[PDB]
Amino acid sequence: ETKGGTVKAASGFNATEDAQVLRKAMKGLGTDEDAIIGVLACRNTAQRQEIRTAYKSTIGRDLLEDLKSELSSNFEQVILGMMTPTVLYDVQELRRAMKGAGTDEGCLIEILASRNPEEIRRINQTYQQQYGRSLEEDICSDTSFMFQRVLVSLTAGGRDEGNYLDDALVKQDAQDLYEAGEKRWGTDEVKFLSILCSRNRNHLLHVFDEYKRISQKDIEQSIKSETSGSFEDALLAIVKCMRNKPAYFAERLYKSMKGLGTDDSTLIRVMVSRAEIDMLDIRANFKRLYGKSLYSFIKGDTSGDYRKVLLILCG
Amino acid sequence: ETKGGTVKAASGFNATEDAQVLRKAMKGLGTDEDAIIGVLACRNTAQRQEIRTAYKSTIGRDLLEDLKSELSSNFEQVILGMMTPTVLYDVQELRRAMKGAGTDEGCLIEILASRNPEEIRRINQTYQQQYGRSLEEDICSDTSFMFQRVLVSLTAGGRDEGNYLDDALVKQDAQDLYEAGEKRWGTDEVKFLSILCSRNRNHLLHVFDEYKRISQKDIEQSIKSETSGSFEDALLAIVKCMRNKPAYFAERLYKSMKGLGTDDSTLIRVMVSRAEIDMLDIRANFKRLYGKSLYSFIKGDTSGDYRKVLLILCG
Ligand code: NA
Ligand code: NA
Ligand code: NA
Ligand code: NA
Repeated sequence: ETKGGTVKAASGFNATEDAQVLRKAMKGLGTDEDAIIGVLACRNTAQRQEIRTAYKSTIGRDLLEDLKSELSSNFEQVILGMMTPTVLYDVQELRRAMKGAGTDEGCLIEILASRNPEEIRRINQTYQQQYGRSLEEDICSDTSFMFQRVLVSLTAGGRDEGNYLDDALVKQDAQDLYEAGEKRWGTDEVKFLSILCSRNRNHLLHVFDEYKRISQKDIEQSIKSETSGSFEDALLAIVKCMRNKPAYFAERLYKSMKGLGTDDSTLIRVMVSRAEIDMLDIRANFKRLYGKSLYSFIKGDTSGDYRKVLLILCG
Repeated sequence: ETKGGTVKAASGFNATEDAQVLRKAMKGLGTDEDAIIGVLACRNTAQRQEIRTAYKSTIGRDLLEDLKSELSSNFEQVILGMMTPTVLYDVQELRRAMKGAGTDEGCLIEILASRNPEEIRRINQTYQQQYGRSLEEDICSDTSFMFQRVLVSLTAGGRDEGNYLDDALVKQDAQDLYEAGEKRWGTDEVKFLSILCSRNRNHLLHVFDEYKRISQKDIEQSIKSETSGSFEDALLAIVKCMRNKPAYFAERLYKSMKGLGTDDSTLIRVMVSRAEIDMLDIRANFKRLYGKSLYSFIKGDTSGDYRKVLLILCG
């Protein structure tokens, strides 16, 4: 296959025996990590929830608690992320990004620029239920000025939906972005915020093309020269997710691994969250952009059982 | 007229009185820029040298020094470029392109792809005499890998000259370019370098046509997809100068002015260096390519005495 996810529903699914295999893998000194991977990375997220249920009822134990106790470090993080329902995983990642003194702005941007409208609503509902604060409120206490405004707009949605295309308004929006940045002293960043957070995807694709026609620059090139900081990063992520969301994630993956070190938090979250959606597309775009396979990047930059499970999520 | 240069030798040429007019234009507070333009833009480069001689002997002053002291910014640059002998102007532009930490690769390409063999030899001789380094040596210290190799080949000449046309070798060169790029994994860039820097103009025109016949793509289209960076830009400039040098300069002019900003360095160098050679052809090709006049581009993108003198060089 060449598009869609890498992890699919397993055939012959037997949740009671999967639970047995996982218990045997952990019981006693030592762990059979290959069995844990060979079951869980070959079940989709829905099926992993059925295994959690069957493990409680037939093992009389808590599968997430046992996995947490038995596994450590990056391997634990991937397996626990894989075990978590989609909405709650995003909720937990947003909370972790804001918990305590720091802020993981890159995570906030990645999730809030890339999730679809219904996903965003579910995240808001579950975050508030779980923590007793709204996501918007936590974003406002962790961010300021224009960056706060873009993230709050992304949480509120309200972007025009659907695809109707008014050629005259496309032209005026492109002219207005040109006049708000490149053509003027300073940048009217509210105009950037307004157009990029309010227009529907189809309109914006047409605005980007027109912007290039009238300025000789890609809109990303003008966002980079005209804005800075986390606000710039947020605008770029919105543009990239509009143009080609799999290539946005391919870039996140490349930047998490290229050069010194690995940003494991980002590598893990992207691999877990996109495995069932568009990982095949992400792979194809990664190879197009970087002329190396995603598989070979993971293989070359990680090790151990962590590596083995990421390579299966990659396919 | 419709071909050749825009600036011609003036009739009634009186170098002593031209020198007087230029001195009066500058003497004292203020400058009569219209008189400076009205003399110098209406004399050819040879005649401007006779005015320099007459200014020393009858004014007892140095005309280039006075013009430098009195004029500023882009207007100064055009007037001083106009005052400089052809070979030395190219020499000074190549030196400026490499002086200090940066490199103006676009200037290196523009001059070295477009000048004729005897011009290139004169540039090499004068550059070494003036600076005590060879042009080749400075190009090698400022450029690397295949880009260095193409620029050094252009400086050495040695391209086959004349026009004899062997149909069988035309065919084999087109096949070899196809097999060295589009038909294969990777690109054999030495083969591109070899054919584009070694064959004579007439042969190459026949190779380009054949390349299109066998690949369905223009050679520029394959150079763009198969090569990158300054090496790509160099190959394209060589192809364009072989096909139609006035259209090459028309394109340089368009790109210097279209969209945000103006690349004054390129605009000035092209207007000064081509005024007496092929500016009428450049104008005709600019209009064909871009469906606007060159005059109207200059008028719309520059101002002041700078604009007035460029509009006269344009005709
Ligand atoms: Na925080
Ligand atoms: Na600006
Ligand atoms: Na240099
Ligand atoms: Na190739």
